[PDB]
Formats: sequence, C-alpha cells, structure tokens
Amino acid sequence: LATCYGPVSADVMAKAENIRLLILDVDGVLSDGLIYMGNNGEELKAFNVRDGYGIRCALTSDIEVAIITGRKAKLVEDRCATLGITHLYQGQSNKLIAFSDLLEKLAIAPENVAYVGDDLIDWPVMEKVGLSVAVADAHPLLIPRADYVTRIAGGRGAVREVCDLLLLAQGKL
Amino acid sequence: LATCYGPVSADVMAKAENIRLLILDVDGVLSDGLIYMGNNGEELKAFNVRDGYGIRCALTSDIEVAIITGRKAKLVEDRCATLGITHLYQGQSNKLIAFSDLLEKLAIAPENVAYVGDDLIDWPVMEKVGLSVAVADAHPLLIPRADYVTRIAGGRGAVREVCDLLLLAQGKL
Amino acid sequence: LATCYGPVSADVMAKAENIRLLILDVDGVLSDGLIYMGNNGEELKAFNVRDGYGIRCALTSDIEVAIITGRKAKLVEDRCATLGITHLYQGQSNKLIAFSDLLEKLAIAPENVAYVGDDLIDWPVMEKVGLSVAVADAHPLLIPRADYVTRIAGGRGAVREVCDLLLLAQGKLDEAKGQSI
Amino acid sequence: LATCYGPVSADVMAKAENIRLLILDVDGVLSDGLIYMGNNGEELKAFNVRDGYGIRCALTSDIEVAIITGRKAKLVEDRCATLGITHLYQGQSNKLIAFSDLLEKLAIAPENVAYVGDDLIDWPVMEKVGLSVAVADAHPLLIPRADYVTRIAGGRGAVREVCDLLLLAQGKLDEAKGQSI
Amino acid sequence: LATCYGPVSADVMAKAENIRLLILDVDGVLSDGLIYMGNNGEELKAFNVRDGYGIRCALTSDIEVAIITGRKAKLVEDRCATLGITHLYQGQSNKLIAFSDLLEKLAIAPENVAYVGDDLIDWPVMEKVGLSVAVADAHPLLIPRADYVTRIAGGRGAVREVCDLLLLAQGKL
Amino acid sequence: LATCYGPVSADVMAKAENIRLLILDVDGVLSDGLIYMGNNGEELKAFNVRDGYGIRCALTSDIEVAIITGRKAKLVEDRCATLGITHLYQGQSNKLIAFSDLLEKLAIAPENVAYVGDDLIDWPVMEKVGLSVAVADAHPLLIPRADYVTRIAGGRGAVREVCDLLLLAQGKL
Amino acid sequence: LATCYGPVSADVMAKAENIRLLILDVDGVLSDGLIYMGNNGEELKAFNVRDGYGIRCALTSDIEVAIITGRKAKLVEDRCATLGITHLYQGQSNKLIAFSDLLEKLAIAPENVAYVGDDLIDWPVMEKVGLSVAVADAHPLLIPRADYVTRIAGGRGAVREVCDLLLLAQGKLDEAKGQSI
Amino acid sequence: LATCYGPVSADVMAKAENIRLLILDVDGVLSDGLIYMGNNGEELKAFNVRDGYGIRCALTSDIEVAIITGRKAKLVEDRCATLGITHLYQGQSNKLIAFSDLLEKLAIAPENVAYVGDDLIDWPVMEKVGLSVAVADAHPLLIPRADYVTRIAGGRGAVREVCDLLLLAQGKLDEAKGQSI
Ligand SMILES: [Cl-]
Ligand SMILES: [Cl-]
Ligand SMILES: [Cl-]
Ligand SMILES: [Cl-]
Ligand SMILES: [Mg+2]
Ligand SMILES: [Mg+2]
Ligand SMILES: [Mg+2]
Ligand SMILES: [Mg+2]
Ligand SMILES: [Mg+2]
Ligand SMILES: [Mg+2]
Ligand SMILES: [Mg+2]
Ligand SMILES: [Mg+2]
Repeated sequence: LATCYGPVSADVMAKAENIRLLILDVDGVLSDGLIYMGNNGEELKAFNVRDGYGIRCALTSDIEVAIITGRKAKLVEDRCATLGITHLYQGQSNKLIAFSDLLEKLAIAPENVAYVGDDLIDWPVMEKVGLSVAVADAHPLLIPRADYVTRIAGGRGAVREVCDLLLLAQGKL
Repeated sequence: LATCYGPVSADVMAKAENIRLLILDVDGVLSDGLIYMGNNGEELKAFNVRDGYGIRCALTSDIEVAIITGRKAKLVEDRCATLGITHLYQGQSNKLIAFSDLLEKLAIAPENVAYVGDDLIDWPVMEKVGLSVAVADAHPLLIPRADYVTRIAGGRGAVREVCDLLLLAQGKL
Repeated sequence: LATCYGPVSADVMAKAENIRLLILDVDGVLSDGLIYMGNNGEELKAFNVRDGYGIRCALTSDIEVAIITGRKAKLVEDRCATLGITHLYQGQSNKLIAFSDLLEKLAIAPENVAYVGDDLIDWPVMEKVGLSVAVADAHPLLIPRADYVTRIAGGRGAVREVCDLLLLAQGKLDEAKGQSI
Repeated sequence: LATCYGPVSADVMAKAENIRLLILDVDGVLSDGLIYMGNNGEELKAFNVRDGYGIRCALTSDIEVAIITGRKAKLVEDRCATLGITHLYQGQSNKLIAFSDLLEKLAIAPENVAYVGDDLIDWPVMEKVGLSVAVADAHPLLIPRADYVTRIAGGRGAVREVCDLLLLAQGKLDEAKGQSI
Repeated sequence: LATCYGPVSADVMAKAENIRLLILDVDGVLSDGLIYMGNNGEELKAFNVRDGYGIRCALTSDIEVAIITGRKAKLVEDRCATLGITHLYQGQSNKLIAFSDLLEKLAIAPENVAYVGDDLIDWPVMEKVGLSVAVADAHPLLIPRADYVTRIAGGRGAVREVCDLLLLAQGKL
Repeated sequence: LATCYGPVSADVMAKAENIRLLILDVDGVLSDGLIYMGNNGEELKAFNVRDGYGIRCALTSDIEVAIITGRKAKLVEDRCATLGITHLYQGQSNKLIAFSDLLEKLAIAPENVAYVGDDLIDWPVMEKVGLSVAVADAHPLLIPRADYVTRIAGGRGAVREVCDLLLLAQGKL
Repeated sequence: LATCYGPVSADVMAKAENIRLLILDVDGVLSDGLIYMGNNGEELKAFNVRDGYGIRCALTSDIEVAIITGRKAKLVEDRCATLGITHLYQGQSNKLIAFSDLLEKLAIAPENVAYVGDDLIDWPVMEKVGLSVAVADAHPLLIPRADYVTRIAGGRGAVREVCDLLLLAQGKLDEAKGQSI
Repeated sequence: LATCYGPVSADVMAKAENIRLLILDVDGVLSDGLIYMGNNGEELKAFNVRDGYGIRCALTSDIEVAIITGRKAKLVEDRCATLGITHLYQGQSNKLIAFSDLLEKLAIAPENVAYVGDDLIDWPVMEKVGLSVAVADAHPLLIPRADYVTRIAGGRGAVREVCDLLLLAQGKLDEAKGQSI
C-alpha cells in the first residue's frame, strides 16, 4: 500500500487497520534519546511538535494512546496533559505489568495494540502486540524484530509516521 | 533565476517580487520542530540566529512579518520583540481567522502574502496566499502542495532562505 | 497522491491521467549520459532493464512511446526493436520538428503528451506538452522548468518512474504487465 | 542475529538454514540493470567478481544455483560456464515455467528454495519460495514483499550477501572456499 | 567476530573479553560535545538514554564503570547517581593521576581496563589501557591511535556500542 | 600542506603562520546557530567543548583570542571567563569599531589577525584581516569570499579546526 | 555571483570573463578516469553528452577548446570530430610542450586561457593560466591549488559546469546554443 | 601522520616506510569488481588512470609492483605493458604460490612487501606481508583484518592512495613523477 513515507507491506497495513490502542515509549521514540541535566537539578526532554499533532489526530479518531515510563517525571505528565493522553504508567519498569493492566482496564485484545519502541527493554511487550514498530534509529538488535521499521528517526517524527499509518489504514488520514 | 541556494523558477521569482507580508509558522519553520520541557514546568524553543537577520532585513525593506500561533507563550513574545515583529496572533483556533484579520488590518491582498509552513495545519492559509512555502523537512504531504520548497530545513535557515528570496526578487538583497 | 517514489501534487497526477503519448530523450534520460567510443569506431550505450519493463507496461496499456534524440546510432534502433517502440527520431537537435511530425502522425493534442528530458535542448518541446518531466540529475537550469522532477536519475530508472506515474494516474498500475529487458 | 552486513531476523535465518537451491535473476541482481548495446549488434553485460566468489562457495557447499532471466544472450551462458552454474533459463519472462521445471529436475520442495529478484516480474516465483530476497535497489513495489532486503545493491554484491547469508545460517561460512572471478 | 554494528577484529574482541573496568570520558563521549550555558548561570549537558541502559548492563555484569572529569559539576554527579556509577573523579589535573589511583583502589591491571575518549587529552590514559576506544566523531588525530573506533557518534550511543561489545565478548549480551 | 582535516593551500598555511590574534564570531561559529528561549525569560546557547580546548591551546601558544558580540549576555561573559578570553566587546554591532579598537590596543597589524564568521555581517571585518575563515555551514554568500572554508560545521568544531590550523602553521600543534 | 551550481567568488568570475581558450584534460575530466581494455586490444572510453553541449556552446560563443592528454587513442580523435574540436594533443605527459604550441598557434596570452585538470600532471600548465580548475573529485593534492573547484565530478558534467561558468561570466549563457551529444 | 586522505597511525606509516614491493589484486582493487562480457566472447575490464600515475610513481621510486589475480585475460597483460609492470601472475586463486615465487625472484623478505586486496581469497597472502591493505569497499569480513583500510574504493583510486602512502612514508611523494594513464 502507498504511503507518504514509501511503500508498506499488505501485512503491515492489515495490522494497522485493526489498532485501537497505540502505546509509545518515551526516550528515543517521542524524544531524541537525550536527557538534558543541569547543575541545579534541572531535567529537560525534547518532544516533537508534529508528533503531537499526530497523537491528537489519533485520539480524535478512536485510537487510544498510552505511555509506560520507568520513572515519574512532571515533564512527561505535562506532555501527556497537553496532548490529552490519560493512560500514563510511571515508575514501572517492566512494561508487561502495565501492558497487562492497560489491556484489562480497556478490554482491548493484544492484536488490537500497536507499540513503538527503540531499545531491547521494549521487546517483551512488542513481541505480544498486533503491530510492533521500531524507530529508524532504534538499537540495531531491535530493528529486525519489529513488524514495521519507521523511516523517520526517534524524536523527529517517527511517532507522527505511525499515527499517519494507522489513520491511513483506517480510512481516516 | 539564480539564487545562492540554487535555481528557482520564473513563476516563484515573480510571486516573490510581489510580497508585502511574510507570515511565518513557528514550530518546524522558525524552530527545529522540538519543544523542550522540564520538571519545573520550564518550556524552551530554539530559534535560528541567521533567520533573525533575515527577518530584520525583510522588516527594514518594506516587507511586514507576522506570526500566528496556537498558544500564547512568553518565549514567542520575546522572540518577536527582539526581532521587531509586531503582528503576533496567539492562542488561535485556526489560522484563517488571524489571516483574514491581518489582511484587513494591513489592507494587503492575499496575492501579496507569503506563508512558510511545515505541517497540514498550515495548508488552508497557504492555499490562499501568493507565495506558499514548505520547508525542506516539512511533513511529506505538505511538500508537493507548495509553490516553493526550501533547500534548508526548519530551524536551520529555511526562514533566512525565504527572506533572501524575497529580497533578491525585489532588488534588495 | 501517494506514489511508490513519494508524494506528487494533484496537478501532476491530473496531467499524468491525460497522457496518451510519452516522448523520451535518449542520452541522460534512458542512459546516464555516457557515450562509449572505441578505436575501431565502435560505439556502445547502456540502457536500463527496469525502464524497459516500464516502456512495455506503457505500450500495452494504451500509452504510445516515442524517442527524439540528437545523436544517431543503429544501436538505438535495436533498442527500440527490443521494446516494440515504433516512433524513433535520431540526429535531431531541433526537436520541435520531430514533435510536430508526431502530433500529425498520431493525431494527438500536445496536452495529451508527456516529455522526459535532461538538458536545455529538450525544453522547447517540454514547454509545449501537457506533462514535462526533468530527470533527477538533469541540468540544473532545466530542473525548475518541469512539471515533475523525477526522484530517480537518468539511466537508473527515471523512465520507469514516469511510466509508473502515468499508469498509476490512469488506474492501470496494478494490472500492468511488462518484461524487465 | 549478527551478520557481516548487519542484524537479520530469526525468521530469515531459519529460512536461510533450509535452502538447497538459490535461484537468481540476472539483470538488476547479478548486474546493476544495464544492457550495453553497440552499432554492430554487440552486447555486453557486467558481472561482479565477489558475487562469483559467493556462487563458487555456494556450489561447493551443497547449495545449487540456477538463473532465470527474461533476456537471452550467449554471454550469460559464458558467465555460467566460468562459475560452474549448470541450470540456466533464458528468454523467459513467465518465470513460473522455469521454476516448475527446476522443482521437478532437482526433486526439491519450494520451501528449500531461495530467489533473489529486483522487479515485479520476479514476484510470482518469489511468492512461492522459502526465502524471497529483493536487492537493496529493487523496484520500490517489490521491496516490501520480500522476506529479506539486501543491504548491497544489484550488481554490487547483493548476490554475495545472499550467499554469505545462506552459508552462515548453515554453519558453512567459515570453511567455505571460492574464487573471486 | 560478528557484532550488531559490523565486524570487529579478533584482536579487539580478545581485548574486550578481558575488561573488568570501563572508564568513560564525559564531553563528546557520553555527551554530544556541547555545553549549554544560560544567562542565569545555568549549565546543562545532554546524556543518551540508551547509553545509560548499556552502563547499567555492564555494572550488573561484573564490569565496573568509572568517570574522570576536569571540573566538579552536580549534573555529572546526578548522572552517576542515576546510573549507579560510584567511581567518579572530578576537578582533575590529569587523567593519569586518577587512573593510577583507580587501578590501585580496585587492584585491576591496565590490560583489564577500557577507556573511551574523543580528544587528545584522553590519549595518555588510552595509551596505557587494554582496550582504547575513540568515538566515531572524535578529534581526527585521536581516531587512528585507538584499538577500536566506534560506529556511533559521541552522545548518540557510542558508549552503548562499547558496552554491547564488552558484554558480547564476555558472553553476556 | 597536510592537515588532519585534509589538504590546505600554501597561501592559507602562510597566512596562518603569521596570526597573532584570532577573532571569533559567536552565533553559528562557536555555537550551533541556535538560541534557546524560555517562558521565564531563560536564554541558553550551546558551545563546543573541543573548541574550548583549541582556544586554550591558542592562548597558551601566544595567540590572543577575542570575541565581538552585538548584545551583552552573561552566558557569553561566563564562557569567556572559563576559557581565559579577556578581549570581549559586547553590545556593538558593527564589528569594525571593535576591530579597530582591538588592533590599536594590542598594537597588531590586520595581516596578523584571523577572523571566523558565518554570516554577511562578518564580512566587513573579514575583508580586512590576514586570514578570513567561513565555517562549513556559513551563509552561502559568505563561503566563496573567505580565504579558508572549514570542513567542520559551526558549533561542531570549526573553531577547533581553525585553532589546529594556526598551531600547525606555527609549529605548535 | 550566483551560478546554477552555487555561488562563486568575484575573483573567479573576473577570471572567467577573460577566457578565450578552454583547455581540457581527457581522463578524469572528460571521463570518470576509467580506461576500458579488451582481449583483442579493443579500447573504450566514455564521454558525457552534457559536456558535449557545453563544448558546442563554447565553440559557438567565441571560446576555443583544446585537449591535452597523456594517452593516445583514435577514439579521442573521433570524439573531437563529433564536437568540432580542432586542437588535440595526445600522448603528451609533459603538457607544457603542447601548451606553448597552443599559445603560439592561437596568438593568445596565458591569462586568457582556462585549464581543467584532475591529477598532478596537469598542474604545470594550470599554474600558468588565467583560470585553473580542478574537478570535484580531482586528486586531493591538486584541489587546493586551483582557482575554482567544480561541484560536479569528472566525466559527470564538470566540463559542462566550466563551460556554463565561462558563458555566464561573459554574458553569453542565456543565448548559447549547443547539441547534447 | 597527516596524509592527503586523512590521518594514519604511526604503525601504518612505519610499515609503509619499509615497503620495496607492492602486490595488487586486480578485480575489486584495480577495478570496481566488474567483468564485462559480450556475445562473441569479448571481455573488457576498466582501470583507473590515477592508479596508473601512482604505479608509475612507485616504479620510478624504487618500489616494485606485482599483480596476482584469479582470472586470466590478455587485456591484463596489455595494462601491465602500459604501466611497465613486469611481474604478473594470472589464473591464480591459491595466491600463496605466486607470493612464494615473488619472494624468491625478488630476493625480498615478506616484511618489505605490501598487498592490496578486496576479498577473502587475498587474506592468506595479506596475513604474511609487512603492510596489508583492504580497499574501502572490500568484503566486510576482510576489512577488520588489514593493517590499513583505504578511504577510496576499488577501481576509484584505492591503488593511487596506497602508492601515495608508500611514497609519503619514504619521503618520496613531493618529487615523485608519473603519467596519469
Ligand atoms: Cl539530445
Ligand atoms: Cl527478467
Ligand atoms: Cl594526462
Ligand atoms: Cl582474485
Ligand atoms: Mg526508549
Ligand atoms: Mg509548524
Ligand atoms: Mg539528453
Ligand atoms: Mg531483473
Ligand atoms: Mg571529551
Ligand atoms: Mg554568526
Ligand atoms: Mg587526467
Ligand atoms: Mg579481488
């Protein structure tokens, strides 16, 4: 099937067509993979504005969005609030426990879930979902495992690319 | 016509020659597309210094500059103040409402307006203006719609490239 | 407006939808612009098989194909024979002459013609047609003049990309059949 | 799973482990897709010596090699002779015919076959085999269909990369011997 | 030997197999080589999250990690605390003085040490260790001196690449 | 002549041999061309650590270093303090006035001065000096005017490249 | 000054404005540096048609063209005949000899001459002329010596780029006419 | 340790300083690895003129040059004749045989020999010499084994880069003279 990032397989489009929940890793997926730290204890992360638009589009097109994080951080809470993401698990790590809880609370089967990751810690959940996605510049060992590898790098619009894929697959782009 | 970024078409040069108002998107055009967020509620964006010089040159060469934004932010107000941009619409529901108001207030026809964007939300106004510009690394669906696609990426000097184009077209470079 | 090479404009797709004749330059469009010459007067030129597949798809999908080239070589006649191309004009640098001949011979309006070029010599014809195309690595002064600039370079599948575009625009891409020769 | 070209999936490695016959397209796979033509009817094609080394390694490591190509040229018979390839089908664009012939002649199940292609004409056979491979610079519509996309371009060592993959999967890479010819 | 970043020499793999202590330069190795400075005296540096995971893996796989720095900075102390790095020398004149001290305190021979650097100041210690590593975008004069040059740039996952190499060599990846 | 960044002309090496004062533009030369602005009035710029080492090497090898700036900023003052740069002209812009003053105060001829710039505003002074340098990613109209165009981009080590060139030329690298 | 390949210096433009004779190396300048050799003593070289267009534009715009090469091959004579080049020196590695001959034959001062080279053998003549040019992919030791370094590689349109530069400098670019052969 | 291609290690420079014999593979080192084949049994190979210049510089600067190649073709004899190479071994895939012959014929210790290769077949000889070199685009499994990896690709000036390295290491680069043929 034709996409604005290049051809995708029929299998990936079919997986995309059925997604009701999009789970997004933060570091290296929503961000550039960096953490900015300062001498007064400041901590910043950089998110991508066009990803934000994609997320808002998904949320208004009957695709739930969730984030699972290993450490509570106000900046992540603030980003979720800005975007309307209400499913945020923090201080977890481990992703399976939150994944299982999320699926129970939403009554959504794993085949109807997509997950976008950049590192090996993402694989246990990615292995279980309907559409697993590695970002273009993910850890090299993750890349061949995923159903779809984005064209765009983490923090640069990989998430927008996935939102665009789901919306296209579902006739909502 | 010859430019320091490579050839442009006669049609683009002719459009550029007539521009009295340059409207600039912020995120992904003036910036690198990122938003830096911190755990104390800090918010930063990165602007490009050579873009600033271009904007000052435009403003002193009888080309008005305006910005239309979806959310009031002191950092954008400050950037405008530094550069001498006085036409700033913030917290805007869309872009057409501010566009229409701007054109009435300035008594300038749409053909004498340029707009530089990076995403689909920019297209409704871009469709109406004399010179529409997509930055080099804009969303892929926007790129083919624009009159001119910059060589330089958002936040890296795309805006300077557009200012340089207008000034060259108008014999002011 | 998605294509397998990237997005195209609505305007380019609409122009492509109307094409009944695809005219190609040879050197720099069907080849990468090289002319091979030997000490015994031998000459070679290299063509790309995936362009051959595109040309066969076009020819079998109601899109005629013609060639207008400034050089003259029997090898080009042979290439046309392989591909079933029956409209070849060689030794012609004033390409408007051949263009006028084709409009008459094929009873076709210029808006229903596409032309793929790489150098300034191609512009007089490109200016007149419904869909003008510059290959990705065309002369820098030709590039901004064309309706569509290919993603793929001359000799490397620019012609295939144009064939794919016409077929897609005309709803013929999925069912098109060619030989990659 | 580590290779000298980058990680591959467990699925691709498992498919590779089972290959007893490697089928190759010629133009765009064993070459970069160019056909050289001259004024006296001469034709040349270019092959890559490191692909030759891979093919020799495969043939001496209990992996048979066959070629199915839409063009027909004596020069291809000569290249096969250099490399010891004894299964050549030329002038065939309906590649399923030659494929069926090979399955019978070599008494082999399709799951034990790999096919390396670059254009849509290759897909009907690729669809049926155990390991389908598109070269790095294959037609964009073929790329997403294949089990494995090579890192290296057609004519530049894509075939060598596939030979190396099969040998690695089968525990034969370290001890394989070839000639880089 | 095969690695997920490409082939490495037998000699480099053999050096990697024996590493009990990994010493990491900060600027241009753990970071992007930048220092972010503000008008209120703010100072930030950007670390890479996937590097952090590599470091944690090394530390839980019997490979000690140390950092030697030329200026005490809370942000570096905080990064070390987050990752479990306890060997941090700051405000250092040399790197050799800290290196010597570290090896005495840990009773580890230089052949069992790896060092990852990006500039000429790193060379005196790199010259002495078992596995010297220059990052991909290190100063050009350092690159040919090192046993191994990473594929990944400083701040982008060069450190993760080295951790992955050590763990692979030691059968722990 | 041979350099670690590639060949340079005999003319450029000869100009470099005679440099007693190196003048550095800040934005797009010492920095990445960005200015980071926040909603509490924060302003950050990013400097390159390896450039800092080059500057210290120049200063200890009888090459004075100066900076001329268009706006007083504590972050620039702090960077200069860290590096031992004592010739800092701020709130200037033009650059000729400071240049002339600097040369009078130091009793140095223009032929013994190098200047590294990235934009057209740098050209009037660059035109007068012994060794004019445009960074790799300077404004396109500046590039052909300079005696030397660096291989490395602004904020990424262009300044270190120039320091390395001067030191090599003077037999001090 | 803006050019279609990027900005050039005022000094280069002023040098270009004064050129009445353009001297070209062959291998690595008019070609990508390859020499094709066969088992029967055949030899081929490849030239670029867009360079042909530039040469035709120059020759018809009062800029003479000459070639000085270290090799000797009839095929080079044939290429000169195609393009109307009437000043060819082959088998000459001490290129100062041919250069002196040209200055006398064409009654021209060295400042009115341009030379395009790719290797150190070209430098003795380049040192003497008004505009010296190294192609983009010239030997690294030649590159810093030249007045202008082309953006385009040898054999790929470096010569065209130089022709375009001279014509632009002389106010002849828009009206120049060539054949892309 | 600065070179015109980038920095080299002190160890590589010291190895280069001692070289009296430079041995070259052909396919993939002196060429980009392609073999051109025709329907009448024609064969072509392409060599690079700047490599020719380096070889002439080496030969006139007390560095002998030899070739050991797995293929056999008269065209290679002709190339050696052009360049003054008098030590050619063709049809040889067990390259240790030719290597031993050279050591005896030239009364030379292996530490005074350099070898430039591109595939695994070259490794047995490379393992024994004072300076082993893999070209930039050598097979990925060869690259980490070599003392020096060239910056320039096979057929594109990797051999010239090695010649330049030896000459620089021996204080002969400035004064070296060649022909770019
Ligand atoms: Cl033509
Ligand atoms: Cl075929
Ligand atoms: Cl020559
Ligand atoms: Cl061989
Ligand atoms: Mg992550
Ligand atoms: Mg935007
Ligand atoms: Mg042409
Ligand atoms: Mg094919
Ligand atoms: Mg450092
Ligand atoms: Mg600046
Ligand atoms: Mg030459
Ligand atoms: Mg070889």
